[PDB]
Amino acid sequence: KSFVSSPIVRDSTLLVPKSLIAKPYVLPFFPLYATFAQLYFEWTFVYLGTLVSLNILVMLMPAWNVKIKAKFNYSTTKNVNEATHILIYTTPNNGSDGIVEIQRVTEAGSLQTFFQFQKKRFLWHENEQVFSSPKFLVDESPKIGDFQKCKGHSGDLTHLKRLYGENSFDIPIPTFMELFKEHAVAPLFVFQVFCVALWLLDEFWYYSLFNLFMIISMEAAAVFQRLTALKEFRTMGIKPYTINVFRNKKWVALQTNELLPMDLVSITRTAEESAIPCDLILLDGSAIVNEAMLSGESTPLLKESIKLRPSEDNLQLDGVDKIAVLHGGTKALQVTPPEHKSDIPPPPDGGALAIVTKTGFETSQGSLVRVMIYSAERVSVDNKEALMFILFLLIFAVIASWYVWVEGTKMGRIQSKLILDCILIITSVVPPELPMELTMAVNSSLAALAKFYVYCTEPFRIPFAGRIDVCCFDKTGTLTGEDLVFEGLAGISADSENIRHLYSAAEAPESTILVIGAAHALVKLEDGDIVGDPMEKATLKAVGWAVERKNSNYREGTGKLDIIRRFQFSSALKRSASIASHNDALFAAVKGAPETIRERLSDIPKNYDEIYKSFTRSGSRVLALASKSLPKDLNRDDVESELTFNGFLIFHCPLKDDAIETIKMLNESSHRSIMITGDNPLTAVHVAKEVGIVFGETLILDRAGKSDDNQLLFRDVEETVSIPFDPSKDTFDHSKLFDRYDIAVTGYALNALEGHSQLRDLLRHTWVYARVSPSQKEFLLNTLKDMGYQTLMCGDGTNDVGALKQAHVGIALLNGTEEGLKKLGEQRRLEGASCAAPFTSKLANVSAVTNIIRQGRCALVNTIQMYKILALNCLISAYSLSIIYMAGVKFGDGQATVSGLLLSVCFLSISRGKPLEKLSKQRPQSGIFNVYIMGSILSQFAVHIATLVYITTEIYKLEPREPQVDLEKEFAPSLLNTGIFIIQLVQQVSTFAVNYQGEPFRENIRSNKGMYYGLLGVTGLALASATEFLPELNEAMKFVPMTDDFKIKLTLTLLLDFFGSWGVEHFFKFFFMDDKPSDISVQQVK
Repeated sequence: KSFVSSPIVRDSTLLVPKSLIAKPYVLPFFPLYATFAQLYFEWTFVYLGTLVSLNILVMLMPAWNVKIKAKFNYSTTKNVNEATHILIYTTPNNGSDGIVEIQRVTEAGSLQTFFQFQKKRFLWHENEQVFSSPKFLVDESPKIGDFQKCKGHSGDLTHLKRLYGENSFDIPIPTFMELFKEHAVAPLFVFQVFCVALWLLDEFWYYSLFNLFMIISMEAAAVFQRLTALKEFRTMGIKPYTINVFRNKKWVALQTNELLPMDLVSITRTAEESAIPCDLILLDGSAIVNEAMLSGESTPLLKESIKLRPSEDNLQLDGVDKIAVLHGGTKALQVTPPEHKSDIPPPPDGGALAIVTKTGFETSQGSLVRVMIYSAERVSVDNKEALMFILFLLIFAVIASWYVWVEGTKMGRIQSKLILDCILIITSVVPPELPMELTMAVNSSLAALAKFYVYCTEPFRIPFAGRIDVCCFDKTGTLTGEDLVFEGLAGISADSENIRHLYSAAEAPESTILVIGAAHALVKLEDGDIVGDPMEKATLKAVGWAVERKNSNYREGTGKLDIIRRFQFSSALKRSASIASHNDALFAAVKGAPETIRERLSDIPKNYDEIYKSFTRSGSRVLALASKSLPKDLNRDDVESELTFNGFLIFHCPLKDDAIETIKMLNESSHRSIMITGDNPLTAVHVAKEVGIVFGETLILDRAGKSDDNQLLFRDVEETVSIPFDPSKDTFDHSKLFDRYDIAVTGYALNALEGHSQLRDLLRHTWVYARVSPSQKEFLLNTLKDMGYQTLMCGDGTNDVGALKQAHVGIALLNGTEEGLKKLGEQRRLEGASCAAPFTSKLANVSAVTNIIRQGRCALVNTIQMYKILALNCLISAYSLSIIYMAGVKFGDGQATVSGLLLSVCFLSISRGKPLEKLSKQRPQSGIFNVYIMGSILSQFAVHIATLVYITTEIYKLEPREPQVDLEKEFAPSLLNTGIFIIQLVQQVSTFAVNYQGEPFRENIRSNKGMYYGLLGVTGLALASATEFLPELNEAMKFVPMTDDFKIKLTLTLLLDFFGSWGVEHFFKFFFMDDKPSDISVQQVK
């Protein structure tokens, strides 16, 4: 019948609305009301009370769960035309279930049934009888000829407008009332309002009023906090602006909204605070886009046309054909008009023609925004632990309420009013803010992080960051700042009597300087700027060349030079080549890694291999330069056929000034830090030894000989020792290899060992991985996760975006300056991004890792202390209320209100705290149920109940109460009320002061004054009340004057209970707080 085919949906059934008569909360209750009215025409009023309660609960139940709603309100049907609602069962990894409405409208004489789920359109395909999301031509089966033969949309495009929709983000911000209406129905708020209604029924007016006002204030604050974020998500959408669109074989200006797939557009220089409308593929022309917003890189790429590729044979691969794609949201710096004529007339503006591919939420940035908004997963997805913890307290509640009921029946009290006290106790045991504690902790931590420019895309990853066991770094862009300092040319001396002989500048032969000036990818814009790789800019400034607006680069003091044609640079077969021209003749230069350049030129120098390894061993990074004279548009293998050596480029990459200290702190903080990079092993080992990852000597695993025989050779950085190894036959020796050298593994040795039995034993002792392909990083992270070690990878992001999402927590360290961000913030205030990794840091410093780890640790430990404090306060309050209600006494209004205020004063201050700068070796354990929490809670509760029972025995000894007939609980001054109230108010503060978090994680209690002074003031008030130091206070609060002997017992008992609780909590914390670190985070070498 009816179905939905999409990766989001799992199952679906149609619905139809049911009349109000047949609803489950209207008809079945009228017979019960009639029976109650007949029986009525004391003990019967509780029956009407519970009947109204059950009715309102049945009426509120459909809003809590969606399946209950679908079963109550609607009845399932299997006819697609008649149904006016539909239910969607989501895939367990995408959002949650929901009910969505089916809409109908007639177009072109035929009705089209469509709805919208998670801002993802659907339609009704008559032949398949199944709702299906609209499918774009690019994804399923692209053909490169189809994009060329297209001539844009023509005619009346109403069906396309219905199928694809408007090309804009659609996030509606609801009004405050609409959001508060939903927040009110929530189970927590309903339970809290019911708890307040009970206190109203028990003749507590001011207490209930204050509590209700506080609840309403908290809900209003939460709604404002949600609305501000919903408004923040709106600014990511681009502002509509005019572009030219090809329709009806003529250029007409349409806004950004009225865009559809397979529509021709003309892109020009992007304006201020604007971006590219939607995902496009170039059809003709060129552009220099700036991917800083989507990719998070500074170097602006160079995009080329697709017209040159043949149309019939080739397919649109989105691989080698990635230079033609323009992602949405990026800015275009310079665009060039089409050179030759085509079937379509040239655009009125000098912009480049391009084809739209994806519109709306289905582009990359749109998909990311949708995933962030709807399919986001909240913290503590399981949520079973909080409910189990609440059931524990409810068991204790029932144990106390049974005794309350038995004693109330024994002392002659009325049962009709005693059931109300039983319900009060049971409902006062349960804390409402218990399950929603981790969310508030994570939100506070996210705010404190965003104060440090460390913005967070996915919040639930924060508790993962608290206890991380292995953190993986990257060499370039992360541990090395990209400000290269040119050192000097080398290897140009044919004699070369000295290996390390360097020519600074203005001394090499003209060939070397011509080559280093010709082969580069820089370009000057029409406005006038220099854009490119900063290493090339630094090199070009050091040698003294100058690039003009035209590709010609001259004025270097040696002549005039121009670039005729250039070749792209790729990771595979890595090198850059270009063909230039000099006033005498024409030549061709090439610049690439030395290992690949050596196998190209004919005349091999004698000191090549020696000098390359010598300069690579100590920090420096080398590049080779070669040229060939070319006599007078051709392929790439002819220009690079044979070459002539011209020298080396020696770049000394300096470390970030903040790397050594952060790595030292991470090493001494019970974390293991390993390096994963793509550079050659010598430079990687040198950087790892200078930073502090490897201490002693190091070994390098690599191929033995040029033959692909898969034989790995252990070899030191120098030629001092060489150990032969065989992956098929031999095996790793622990004492001979792992105990002494802390080896480093090359990607080739990791590939050849794929399938060995001791791979998982090898991956425990290595700290440095070099020459790993972007695919093997995912394998390494997956293996580290499989062994049971949580991972934290911090890299630049643009090179390996898929690897960051694999680790438990990933960070992308962008490039920026503190003064730049300060000026930007000042400009934004006067006026009033990576988006690819989970966590982003706008600043280039490395301390973001330490910052996020510390914040996660603090969030975890704050959650723990809030659990303990809430549970203990609830139990204490419950048992104090029980001890009171056993007899006829009860609190008044002023006493309970003052108790509430004096506890809220401490609740305010206890959230504040400043984390210690240095991390600690003790990692906090996650989970509610463990020896520490349960032991501490139960034993502190034992001490508190011992104190309470002793003082109650003493008070009953002082004044005896006799069983009276038909007692009614009423407030009158008596010794029992005084004693129990002072004990309650002192013991809650005692728990607040004992269960505060220790120094090692965040801070000591004494350091912060906001809590110290509050606790001292409340304890001073309580001690002046207990000792009768100010008779005006006792008289004003209705406290009976106590005997001289009883005050001593009260004061000493409280002062001893505090010490007992402190001692027990300190013992449990000293013995069961920190979990043991793993076997990999140890420090030892021989």
